[PDB]
Amino acid sequence: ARVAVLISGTGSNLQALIDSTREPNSSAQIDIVISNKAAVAGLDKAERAGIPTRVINHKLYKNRVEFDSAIDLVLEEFSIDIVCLAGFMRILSGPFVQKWNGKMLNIHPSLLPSFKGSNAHEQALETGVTVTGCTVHFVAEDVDAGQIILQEAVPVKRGDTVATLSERVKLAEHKIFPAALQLVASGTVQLGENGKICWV
Ligand SMILES: Nc1nc2sc(CCCCc3ccc(C(=O)N[C@@H](CCC(=O)O)C(=O)O)o3)cc2c(=O)[nH]1
Ligand SMILES: NCC(=O)N[C@@H]1O[C@H](COP(=O)([O-])[O-])[C@@H](O)[C@H]1O
Ligand code: NA
Repeated sequence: ARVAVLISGTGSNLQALIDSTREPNSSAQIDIVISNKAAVAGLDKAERAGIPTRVINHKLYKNRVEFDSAIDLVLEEFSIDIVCLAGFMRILSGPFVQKWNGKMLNIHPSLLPSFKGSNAHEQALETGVTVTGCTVHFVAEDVDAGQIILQEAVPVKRGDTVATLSERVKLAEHKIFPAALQLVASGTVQLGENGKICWV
């Protein structure tokens, strides 16, 4: 399976995905890395890995459709099979999500369905949970509500901040994102006919 990784910043999940997909038994290959923001560190990690990069500045498009369309163009250029959202912080338009239904994965730093949205760690700390975690799911049109592929629980420790909680959660993210990509790339897991996870 040919994989595009979309990023908005540091790219630690990108790097974990790079590492896993270079294992001999990997069913995924990362053929293109796309950032909506230049100068972000994830672009350096891709270039150190020999992976082509493209920056598509969402700020230069009238609307989301033209912007997504620009992304879709690059995906087609690289004959992409699978899209990984790895710290990509833009919401994608309906038609783009539909076109890639069952082919696009996102990592979210909570145990969905808890703490959807952009500040999961803040929400988890304000709520006072002692267990949080992270989720890889298929991207559906309903944000952070697509079908769940893998999750891993992570303890919240007393005194945790966004800084320390997200550091601990990311170690789990770097485990289940590569595992989830391999499940999809190998065809072991698909978005089933009925839209629920299908294990083959
Ligand atoms: N339809 C659909 N699209 C998508 S994209 C994705 C990948 C992860 C979603 C991240 C997210 C959560 C909330 C926001 C948000 O408010 N972002 C602002 C800009 C934020 C900034 O600048 O940092 C915007 O979108 O302008 O971002 C998952 C997903 C999905 O599950 N469904
Ligand atoms: N709503 C999506 C969201 O909160 N994404 C989160 O952004 C970080 C990106 O880190 P990275 O750039 O080092 O992979 C990750 O922690 C991921 O869970
Ligand atoms: Na999708």
